[PDB]
Amino acid sequence: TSILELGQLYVTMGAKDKLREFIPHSTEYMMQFAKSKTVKVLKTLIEKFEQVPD
Repeated sequence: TSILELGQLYVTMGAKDKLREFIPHSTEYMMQFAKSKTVKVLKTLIEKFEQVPD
């Protein structure tokens, strides 16, 4: 909640080049609480950064 809301909380910001580097965090981080597939969270955040304007 204080980390996933960092990546989620910078989706409103919209600065792209780092948003490219947030999904590497949703790989790095999202798995450390549960090592099970984050490809749900991964994929959802992928579309979340892809739906970014332009």
